[PDB]
Amino acid sequence: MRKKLDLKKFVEDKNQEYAARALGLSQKLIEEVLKRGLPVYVETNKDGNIKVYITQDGITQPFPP
Repeated sequence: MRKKLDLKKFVEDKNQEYAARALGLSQKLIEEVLKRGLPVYVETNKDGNIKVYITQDGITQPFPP
């Protein structure tokens, strides 16, 4: 939702654990987005639940695994 950010900077807060803790995806996947620097978005709700509107295959899917 227009909320895009350098996932690297987000991970840099602690590591991939925090980024994977706040977001909804595996670590390896986080690598895919982090190392490859793909267009990743995160739309938080309130209590902490957030979606990951990432850009791959030509679609913005909110990593809901």
